[PDB]
This record gives sequence, structure tokens and C-alpha cells, in this order.
Amino acid sequence: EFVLTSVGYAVGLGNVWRFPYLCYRNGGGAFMFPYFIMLIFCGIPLFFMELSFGQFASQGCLGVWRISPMFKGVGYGMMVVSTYIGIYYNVVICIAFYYFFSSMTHVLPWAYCNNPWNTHDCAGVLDHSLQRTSPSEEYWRLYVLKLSDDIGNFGEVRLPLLGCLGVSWLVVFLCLIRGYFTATFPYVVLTILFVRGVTLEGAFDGIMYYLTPQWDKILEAKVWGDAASQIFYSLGCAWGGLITMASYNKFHNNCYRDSVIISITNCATSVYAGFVIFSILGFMANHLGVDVSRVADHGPGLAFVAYPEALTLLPISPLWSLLFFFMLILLGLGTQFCLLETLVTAIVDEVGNEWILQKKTYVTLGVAVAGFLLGIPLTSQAGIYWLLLMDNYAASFSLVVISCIMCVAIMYIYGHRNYFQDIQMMLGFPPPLFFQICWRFVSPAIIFFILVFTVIQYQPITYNHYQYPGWAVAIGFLMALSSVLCIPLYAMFRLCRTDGDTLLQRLKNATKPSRDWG
Ligand SMILES: CN(CC[C@@H](Oc1ccc(-c2ccccc2)cc1)c1ccc(F)cc1)CC(=O)O
Repeated sequence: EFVLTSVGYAVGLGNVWRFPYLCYRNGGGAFMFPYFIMLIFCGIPLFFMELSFGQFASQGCLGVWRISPMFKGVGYGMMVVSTYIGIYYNVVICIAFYYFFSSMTHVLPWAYCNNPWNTHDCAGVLDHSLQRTSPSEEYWRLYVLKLSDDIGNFGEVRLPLLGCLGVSWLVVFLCLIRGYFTATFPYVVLTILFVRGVTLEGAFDGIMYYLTPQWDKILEAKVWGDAASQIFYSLGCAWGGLITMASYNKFHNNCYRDSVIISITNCATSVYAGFVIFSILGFMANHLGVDVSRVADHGPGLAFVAYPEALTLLPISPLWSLLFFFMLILLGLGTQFCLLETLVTAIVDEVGNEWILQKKTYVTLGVAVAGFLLGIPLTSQAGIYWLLLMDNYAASFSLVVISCIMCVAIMYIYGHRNYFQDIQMMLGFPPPLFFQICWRFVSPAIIFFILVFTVIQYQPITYNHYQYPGWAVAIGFLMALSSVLCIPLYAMFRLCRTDGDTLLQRLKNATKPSRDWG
């Protein structure tokens, strides 16, 4: 039953919710081909490299950087990325909590729009007018989240969402002191949703659009940069917990097969989620009158505008809605629990002897209470504006760069021959020929090419799919740089303390693997 265990290791909210909206924003058909190219060459070998690095020396996200102590800032940068996804991941779960709790009525609220909080922009299937909105979209954009016209419009804090955030954080916190249905449940619900949709009118037009590619946007750096964003965010690379949970693996394990299987099931689940989502989008375009490419607003909420519509059409809809949103909550809670456990362990490990080690529960409460206070702005009226900016800036591309430096920290600093000999001690065979060439040359250079295009050469004002004010993009750029500046700054700190005068010969000393390594 190893496949079942590997199936539930990779499935989370990073592909059920993030992948559909990312694909729709990037065009769908023009995103899968870059996604498929990115997954095979840079993201499958990086996953294996991270797994092997964690498995060889049993150490957490940091502390394992004795292969090159000067680059210990890479591990610190990983926790900064993990922290950023630790304060807005819950808000995704909290919206699921609001949707889960609101489905207990006789009928789902997002079924008929004869409600006080709608305008005359409704089409309806169970029921002057231009660009009609789906009944589920208005219930989301006007009741679940009272939207504002700009980021600087906090206004009134949404009380029910604040309560849901408190409940979710308390549930996560109480699941840390105390310690089927986890890998087959998401697939059953996704299959049930797949039987629906594809049998509805106009669904095929929204299916090909998800598949057929356009040879016009495959050259732009935005699509390739975002494809690496999803292939890394939804795979756990550079998150920080990939190495930490790999530390508990045995020495003579088979990390190659584990990595291959986990990546394959993750990609298959992401493709299945996209296939289910785009089935509904075609039906929405057919019944609304607009085309598929303009039927849903490009933004963080697409799993809450497309999925709820599908569940409505099913017989005895409230039970199916409860099951689906409970599945989403379970996946989000599992991923958040893993992330918080890894962060708490990494923080706790490198502190003083006893006064901040035996009282691990208190520091866990402090971490679990810092996220709640930091998550209050995300639950306000201008909530998804901040979450989307945090998603698209903080944990969008840094995960690539932080990993890319890793791919250079061992192959061209530690020594690729030394690392290749190191894996041969783990297994009965040396690393496969595909991973040897891809690690050294094919993968990192590709990242650098994006770093050549998406940074300086090809960054017009068009690189903002939305229209944020100057302060918003400034804070987003600072957040993006906050998780990457930890690598050169820690190197400078090491160079300021290392013993020596030339500091060129000592640069070898500061990068030579430590005696603790092995
Ligand atoms: C897709 N999610 C990643 C889930 C998980 O990824 C795994 C990685 C590795 C192993 C594993 C464990 C033991 C042995 C072998 C492999 C399991 C799961 C992870 C969670 C938090 C992190 F910080 C990093 C990774 C994130 C999302 O939901 O977007």
C-alpha cells in the first residue's frame, strides 16, 4: 500500500485551489505545455535532490547545511518562505470553513440568486443586462467577501471570516499538542465531480481550451516563470518541510522511487483538478453567453466560484457540498499541520538548553497565535487583494531561486562527483543518467534563463495582471526579496566573522564541508 501513502503525501490545497486559477490566469492551454516541460526537467530532479539531501544526513530544514556553512542562509530563507505560506494558507482553509458551515441549510445558498445581496446580473439554470454573473460568483464576491475597489480600502473587518480564522487556528494548534479517508477521499469526490460537468451542454468547448496549446505565449517569460511557480509550490520544494520530513526516512531507503511516484501522483492530481474545473467553465460560458476565456475573473478565487456551481447540479446537493468542503478542509489542515510542525521543530532545535526547549508547547502557542494576529488583515474587506499579492509575490518565484541556489550549492561548490558518490552509498545503484545531466546543466540554467528574462530584460508594466498602487507593489517586491536576500546577507555575516586576513583562502574554509557532515 505504498502507492496509497505516496498519493496522500503530495495532494493538498496547492493543486485543488491554486492550480485552476493559475492555469486560467495564464490561459489554460498555453500553461499546461510549459507546466509539463517544467515538471519533467526542473522539479522532478530537484525533488529527488531535496529528498536525498534530507535522507543522507538526518537534519531539519537548516542544520543540514554543513555541506556549505556559508550558504546556511538558504535554510533561513526557506523558513521565511514557509512563514509567508503559514499566514495565508489558513485563509484559504477558513473560506472553506465558511462554505462548509453555510452548506448545512435545506438548500445550498449559491443555488438560486433570489437574495437581497444580488444585482440584476443573473442567468441561472435552476431558476438591460450585460456580462451576467453566475449565482455562485455573486454570493462569493458580495456576501462571503464584501469586495473593495482598491487595496487601501480595509473598511470593515468581516466578522464571520474572523471567527472562522480563529476556529481554524485553534483546531491546528490543538492538533499539535496531542501529536483510507486520507488518500482515497479526494479522488472519490473529484471522480464524482468529473462524471458531472462533462455531460452538460457546452462542456467540451471548455475542455479543449484547457488542452490545445497556443504557440504565441510559450515564448513570454511570464508563463514560464509561473509554470515553475506551480511546479514548485504544489510539490513542496523549497518549502522547508521537504527536507525535515525526509530526515525521518531510513538510510537504506529508495528515495528515487519515492520521489518519482510522489511527483507523478501530484501532477496527475493537478491535471485531474484542472480537468474538473475547466469542465464547469465551458458550461458557464455556454449558459452565460460570454466565451470561456472571459467567463471568470482572473484572481485567487476560482475554486470557490467553479466548484460550488458543480455541486449544486448534483442530486441532494447539501450532502455533496458538505463532503467536498470537508475534504478540502482536511487537505488544508493536513498541509498546514505539517508546515507548522516543521517550522516549530526548526525554530526549537537551535535555541538555548532548557528554558526554551522543555516549554515547546508555549512557543508553539506563540507561533499559533502570531499567525492569527497576522491574519486579521487577510480577513478584512480588502482580504483577497492582500492574499493574492502575497501569493503572487512572496511564495511565487523565490521557491525557484532558493532551490536553484541549492542546485548550485552541491554540484558546483560541494562537488558533483562527491555528491554522486554519496548517493551510491544510499542505494545499490548510482543516480540514473537522466538525473546526472539534468542536475548539473539542464535544470539550473533553465531557471537562470527565466532569471535573465523575467527580472531585467522583459519586465514592462504589463507584468502586473492586476492594477495595484505603488505601495502595494513595493511591499510585494520587498516580500519577494525578503526570502532571497537571506543567502547573500548570511554569506556576508560569515565572511565578517571567519578567521583570516585574505578572506580568499578563508572563502574555501567558509565553504568547505564541516567535519560534522557524514
Ligand atoms: C503540496 N503540498 C506539499 C505537501 C508536503 O509534501 C511532501 C514532501 C515530502 C514528503 C515525504 C515525507 C517522508 C518521506 C518522503 C517524502 C511528504 C510530503 C509538504 C508539506 C509542507 C512542506 F513544508 C513541504 C512539503 C503543499 C501544498 O499543499 O501546496
